[PDB]
Amino acid sequence: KPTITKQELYSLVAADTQLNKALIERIFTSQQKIIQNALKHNQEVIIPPGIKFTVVTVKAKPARQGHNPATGEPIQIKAKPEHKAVKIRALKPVHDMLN
Amino acid sequence: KPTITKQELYSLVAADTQLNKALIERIFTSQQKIIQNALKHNQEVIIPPGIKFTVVTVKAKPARQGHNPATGEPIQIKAKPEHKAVKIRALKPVHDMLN
Amino acid sequence: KPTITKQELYSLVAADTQLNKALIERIFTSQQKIIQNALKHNQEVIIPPGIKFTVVTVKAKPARQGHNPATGEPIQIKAKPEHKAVKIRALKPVHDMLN
Amino acid sequence: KPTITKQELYSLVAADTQLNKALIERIFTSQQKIIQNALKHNQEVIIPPGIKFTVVTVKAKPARQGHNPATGEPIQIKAKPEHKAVKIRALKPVHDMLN
Repeated sequence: KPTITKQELYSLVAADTQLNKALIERIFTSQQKIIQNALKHNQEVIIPPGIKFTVVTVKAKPARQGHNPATGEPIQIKAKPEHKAVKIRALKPVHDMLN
Repeated sequence: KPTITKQELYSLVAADTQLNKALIERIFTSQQKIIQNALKHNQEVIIPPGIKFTVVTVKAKPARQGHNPATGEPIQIKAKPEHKAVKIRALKPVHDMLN
Repeated sequence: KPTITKQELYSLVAADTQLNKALIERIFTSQQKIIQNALKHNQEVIIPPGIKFTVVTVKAKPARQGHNPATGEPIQIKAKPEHKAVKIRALKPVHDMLN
Repeated sequence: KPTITKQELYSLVAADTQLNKALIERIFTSQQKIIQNALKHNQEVIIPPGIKFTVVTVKAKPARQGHNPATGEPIQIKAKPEHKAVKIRALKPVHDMLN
């Protein structure tokens, strides 16, 4: 099929490695806790197959007022305060996967 | 009754003051030019029945995408350049006309 | 297909409601922030179609030592400290969906 | 040389002390029974070359699933009942035999 789902990936890894799928799932899944905990402390993380997680600051977006052009009625956008966001970047092994 | 236009206001003031409409208009035009000249010289002006004219500097604001809140229609709110604006404010004699 | 993915669900809702898929995605996705923020403060959350999120305490599991029965070599399990966990429960509308 | 068995120890002590092996065994058996009786009366005992015998109460521990860490094989670690146990501890004269 065009898309390998996470569950399909766990079965493929299980077959390739001759390991129980539950163990494979546990392993790839244990990464989430490490990554989320690290990013909450502004600690970056590199995971296989070569992806870097960082935290970036998103600048605040002020509130705006406008109008529906067809009806004339006012519309509003609330201010969006500055906040942290997760960024991921492919490292060289992923960038070069097609070679 | 329909909205009182500027032309109807001239006629109603002429009738109340026993002056010709043409004279009333000349007097309001004089007032208009005197307000405009004050604002252009960064000077504030208060007119009866209680309205304050000021000039303010408006900071730039970026474009943001809004929506018709009833329908989900996307509505662009264009960016707003930094600029000088005429601002009017109702003073208490105007605010209280309905009491 | 046997499984409707999240993305497939967004397209189905978009067609049914005659709304842009990006808007549908934004709506169903905005729930995550509300739920995660609430649960981190031990605030429970009920979301459509009728699912209740709560926080439960998992009791600590002590460290254990054992042995591989075939080789005799020691194996160890680290202690797992008591922690909070997310619980979800179906409410009556979901429980009754097949009726 | 091979591990010194209890039987070889008797022979080596007999030779070192110029006593018959049968007498040496009777003496070690007396010591065994005296240690056992002390422990059964909740009494601690120290023997040369420096080993302390105590009785402890061991709290119950639940079953937990382990793994062969090299292969991923699941290995059950059975629950452990609350019980009384004989515990031996090497005192410094034993710990230091290699210095």
